Amino acid sequence: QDLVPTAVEQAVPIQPVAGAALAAPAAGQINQIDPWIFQNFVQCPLGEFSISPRNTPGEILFDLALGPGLNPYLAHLSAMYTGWVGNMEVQLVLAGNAFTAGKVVVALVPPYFPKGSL
Amino acid sequence: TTAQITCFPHVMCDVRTLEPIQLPLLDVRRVLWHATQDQEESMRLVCMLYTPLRTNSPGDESFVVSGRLLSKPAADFNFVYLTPPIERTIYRMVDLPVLQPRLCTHARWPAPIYGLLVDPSLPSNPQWQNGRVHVDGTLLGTTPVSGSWVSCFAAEAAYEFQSGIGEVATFTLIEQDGSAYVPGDRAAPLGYPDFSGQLEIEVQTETTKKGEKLKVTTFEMILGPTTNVDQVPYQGRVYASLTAAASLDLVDGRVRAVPRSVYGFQDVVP
Amino acid sequence: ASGQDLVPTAVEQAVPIQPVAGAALAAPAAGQINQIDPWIFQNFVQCPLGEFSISPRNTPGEILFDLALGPGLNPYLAHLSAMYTGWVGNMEVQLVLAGNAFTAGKVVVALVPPYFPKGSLTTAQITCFPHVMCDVRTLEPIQLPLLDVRRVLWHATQDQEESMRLVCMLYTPLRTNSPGDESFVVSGRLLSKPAADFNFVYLTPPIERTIYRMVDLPVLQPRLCTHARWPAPIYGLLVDPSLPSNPQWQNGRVHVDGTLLGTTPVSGSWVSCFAAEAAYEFQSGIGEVATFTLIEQDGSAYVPGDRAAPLGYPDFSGQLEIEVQTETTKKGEKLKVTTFEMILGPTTNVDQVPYQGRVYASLTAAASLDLVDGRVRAVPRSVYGFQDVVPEYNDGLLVPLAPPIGPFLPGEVLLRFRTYMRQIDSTDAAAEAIDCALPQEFVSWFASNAFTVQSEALLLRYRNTLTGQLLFECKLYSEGYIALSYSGSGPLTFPTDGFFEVVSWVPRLYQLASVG
Amino acid sequence: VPIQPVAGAALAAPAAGQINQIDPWIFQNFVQCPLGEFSISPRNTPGEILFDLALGPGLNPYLAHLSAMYTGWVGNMEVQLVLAGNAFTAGKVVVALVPPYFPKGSLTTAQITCFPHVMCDVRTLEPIQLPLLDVRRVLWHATQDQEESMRLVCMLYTPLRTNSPGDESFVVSGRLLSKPAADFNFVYLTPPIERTIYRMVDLPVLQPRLCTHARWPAPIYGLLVDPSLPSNPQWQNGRVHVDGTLLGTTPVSGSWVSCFAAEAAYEFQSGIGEVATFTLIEQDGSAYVPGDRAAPLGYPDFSGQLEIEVQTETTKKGEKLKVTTFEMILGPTTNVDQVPYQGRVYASLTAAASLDLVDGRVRAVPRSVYGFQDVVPEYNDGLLVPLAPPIGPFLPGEVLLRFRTYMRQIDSTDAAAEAIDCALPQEFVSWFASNAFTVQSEALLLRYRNTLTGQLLFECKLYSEGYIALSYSGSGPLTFPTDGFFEVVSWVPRLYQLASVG
Repeated sequence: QDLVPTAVEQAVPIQPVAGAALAAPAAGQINQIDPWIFQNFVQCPLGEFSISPRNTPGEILFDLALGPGLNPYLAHLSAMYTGWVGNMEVQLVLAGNAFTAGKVVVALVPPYFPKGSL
Repeated sequence: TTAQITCFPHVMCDVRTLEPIQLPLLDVRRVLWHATQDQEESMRLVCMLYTPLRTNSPGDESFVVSGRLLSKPAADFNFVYLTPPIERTIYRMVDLPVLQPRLCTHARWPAPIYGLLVDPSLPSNPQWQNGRVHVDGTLLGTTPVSGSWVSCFAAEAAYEFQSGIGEVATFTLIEQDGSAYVPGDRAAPLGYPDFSGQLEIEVQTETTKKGEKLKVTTFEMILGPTTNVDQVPYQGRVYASLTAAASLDLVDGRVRAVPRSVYGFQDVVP
Repeated sequence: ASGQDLVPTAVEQAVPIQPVAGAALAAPAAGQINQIDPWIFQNFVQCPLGEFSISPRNTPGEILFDLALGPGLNPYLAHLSAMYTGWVGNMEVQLVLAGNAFTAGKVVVALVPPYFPKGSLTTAQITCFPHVMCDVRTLEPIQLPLLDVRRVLWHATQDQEESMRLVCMLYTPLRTNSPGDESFVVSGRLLSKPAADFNFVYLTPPIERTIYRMVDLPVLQPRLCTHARWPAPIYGLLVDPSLPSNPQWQNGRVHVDGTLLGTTPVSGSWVSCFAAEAAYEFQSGIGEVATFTLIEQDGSAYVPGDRAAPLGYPDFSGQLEIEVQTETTKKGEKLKVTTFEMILGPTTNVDQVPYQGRVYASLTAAASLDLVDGRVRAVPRSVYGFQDVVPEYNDGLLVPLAPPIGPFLPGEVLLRFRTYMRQIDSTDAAAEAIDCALPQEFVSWFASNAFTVQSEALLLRYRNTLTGQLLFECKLYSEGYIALSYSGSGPLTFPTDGFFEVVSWVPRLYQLASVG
Repeated sequence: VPIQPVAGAALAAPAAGQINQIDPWIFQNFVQCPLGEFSISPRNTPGEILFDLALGPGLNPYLAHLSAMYTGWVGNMEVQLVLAGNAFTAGKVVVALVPPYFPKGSLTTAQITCFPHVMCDVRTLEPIQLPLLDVRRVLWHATQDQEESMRLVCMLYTPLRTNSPGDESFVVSGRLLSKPAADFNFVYLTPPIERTIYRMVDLPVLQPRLCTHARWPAPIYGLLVDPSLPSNPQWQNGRVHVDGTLLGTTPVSGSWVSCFAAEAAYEFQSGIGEVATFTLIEQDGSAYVPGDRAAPLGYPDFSGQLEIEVQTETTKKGEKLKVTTFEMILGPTTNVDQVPYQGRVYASLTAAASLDLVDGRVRAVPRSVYGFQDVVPEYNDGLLVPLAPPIGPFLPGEVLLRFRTYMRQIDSTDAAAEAIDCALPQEFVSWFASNAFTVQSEALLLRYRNTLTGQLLFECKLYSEGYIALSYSGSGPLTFPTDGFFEVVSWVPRLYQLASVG
């Protein structure tokens, strides 16, 4: 048998993408930045969404970019440091108060995709 | 039934639950592989409401519980030949055309659509003949695939009487640039109308006794539920009359019957 | 060495370009692993483009095909590229050149780089690019690479490639040595496979609106279609070179990109009809008239910007009787249908312009009846003095029109879909014979799907679906008309039982087989 | 060709009972398939079906013959494609290898070369070897059921561009030659099967002058063809398929034709009188439910004034045996309400004194007409009716040959004014509806072969809608001597060019 467990721990597997190895020979500085920034989920400068029963059934709530304006420490470091590589992790906190019955799909869409309507 | 659903490999899912569940769907089949073009049967999922769900605070009328299905090919799925990608397949897409209901053809009468509508003031199970399809290549009823055949019928006219009680035609009802009509299981030709009442049809004719003119004769036709005499379009000989005082002759080879008006609209079967 | 050969059996001229190392670059970029299939490889398969027919009537500075490197070079990769974003490219492309030992001629391929202008590729630009010249007579399939030389890690599969191209130019034009009047138009079908290095980078959901998807025509019948110029079934598709084959007819034409040029609606009931706010003012002993301000046949109004008429105006000069609801004749014998004559015509008497609206209908009747104004809607009937020309829209002044059915090859006539509209004749005539370029079921198909056109023309097989086998082939140009190759005289009609299939996009300069 | 198989007989050898060898001599001949004979003319636009040949034992005569005593088969076939073209004729052609369960709706040129195909050429010298290995879905195919197997679809590609001489367009005629490989072997041996799906249609050795007509009860006197007569008639007697499914009013009997059985009624005599009402049933003791037959079986299908005999159980002045004239208007003249579709025909009795007749079950054989026309009779009041379709589309150089008989009639204007026409007479209708063959193609070649000399009089193709065509270019009548037994050759395809008739 295999016992095929249902209700598994949900995860998103893909790949590690760069390692800052593609952008290594053509950057000059490859600046490491402050290993304690990497260990705090900090509320991103755009953030702040709200779902509502009167909204629609199929709308886009928000559309986050990938960039140093997803972290106020990276937004403050990005005043200098004219380029950037690397990956992030986003944590979506909800306030549903245990009574609202919905479901919201959060999906990382690749670049150079038609921006019209999902 | 209620007991027989549990004798299978199954998962009972609470409706109030959080982060969702997992089912394997492994093909317990008798053949080697499965053709993706036919309709042979596979490892199916019957998903059955086991205990009835209730509600208290949305307990005024009801509360629908939406649910989605999301499936992945768990590590053993293969395709067992390679083929040109054809368009007309089984599992393609059922995309609808990107057009409004305005700038669109009506399917019951050759005139543009002037509105979507919802009418819960009548028994809403009508028996219409043209303008109803499946999501398939089949055309149940008298429906054309073209917007110009609807409420129209091609004919071999035969004009008889010399305008004493009017002049009476006989149409014989071929398919509109098709073939012989050969009455089968369609109830009418491919564009014959399914409403009722005195339908007025404008007819291209070949009126030449002495050569001065060529007309469109434009005469009426009884089509309702209770007709006067001999209204049979299933085998196909319809009689249409012109109120004429003096009738010169009509060369009668082949006409196409298009409408202009009704006198008394009953939205029942003809 | 398979057949008996007076022809060059082998071409291998060692195209001088360094082999690009794709797909080891964009593997750290994308966050996925994506093999394609090991059987989409090692299978040469015809691209949906580039089917090139070299002719003796071609100058040697003329291009046969210009293939941009992409997944639109197989049915497989153009099918998979509906899912993905991005790809990293290599191809092996085989030209299949044909023609007997009695032909001649060369043709240069050219791997022209991405950042080169898409203007003049003259005859003298063969030494500059990594090129292989190829004899037309050759027997083997000509294999040659098609690699990318790019500045990015992967090319996004929407309009973001700007990638490397194969340009073929006939370098010496096709003189034959046969002592006969035989058409040696060398028909070549090239065909490409992906290499052991092509892959896609990231996986997005299929949307079906994708560029370089398989174009298709609706499979109904050609006699099951509504005519896109008069509301009638198509009573015969035909060709006739005696008619003027550069016509200026407005309704019924559509770019297969999906744009409705002209006065063309998307429906078989919206075409050649009126809707207008009526006005019944004048009354004398010359009949009674109807001045009605035209609208867009719906709740909208007609503000004339560029459509030259409301969508669905009769673009043929005649004396057609519209019939209309006429809106409640006041007292007694209330018959609410009325046939108004209309001399639409070229600049007939006074102010019958449809470009601003307010065309003048009229009918001769002694009984001065009163008619309530309002949004009337008029269908046509029984044209008189029919002339298949453009009626003068802006009362003789110029008007922004659709361009005519344009550049034909000099042995090509357009397929015309032919019905027989109603008429009034003083003589005992017949067969008034209206003819459009497309039916309404192609116009409302192409306006709905909104395909992406790679090349200009696209071949159409025509197959009658009983005792079949290919009545004719024809390339539909991307302005809304089917052109055959009928270099004869007189109207040749085809049976209206044939599905219009599709083959591939070809250039403007494809040689079709002569029919007859 | 990219397929890469491993096994095709050892898979099904466990659940087979017994697998059976054939012999090592059938695996060594290339014997040609029944319907894969193509011809690439230069006036063929590319992208047309040359042949679509399945797998199966119906690709050799030997496998089709031996497969009637087994219960099924596995294994791989092999194909030698040969082409009759020397040099100076360029133009490729692709043999695509389409799988089972692929739909046949359209196959354009960008679709052929997308299978594991072989792109061969007209100019090739050696013949073309090609495997046809069965991609199963099951263990073994059965041999008494037609089954979705691998098909070999050939199509031309960069078409034939060659130099043609005067009045002979250079067709490149190609053939397929099938041979089973070492993987092919049948499974469990079931001896008794008489009628099979792989049997060949045979067309018996009865003379066309010794056979009964299928439209009128007379022996066939002539066998002629007329381009002046309409080449597309709509007959309702003598219509049949090669499948055995009848079409229209056609009985499997030479005695039932142009006759009908009914319940009579003899009512009216009041000064002009002389009428009878026949309620139709069926000619072998059955009922009549109006479906698709348009009439009862064997009803006379022509327009005229048919006089019919009858059996009368007359009380006075004679026994229960006297026949009479019974004029009956079959024609378009609807004086009385003629309707065989509801099964009620009306017949004027006799120029008689008043009346002495008794109703009963009668059967009305015909004897004479007044004026023959080759149009359909009015089956229901002049209204339409579910008919057998007209005789289908010919190749434009072909017209249907027809089998003359001669009615006896009343004319008083000219002698032998009419003659009666049919295709496939009643000894072929009763042949096809009793054997009930399984068809492969839509057409079927014949050779008209006279007995005591063996001279090939004509070749002719027998379409599967049940009519024999003949390529006669001309506009005049011509006959043929009625002493040649028809004999088949092969299931030729639809667009086949049989030679000529001089």
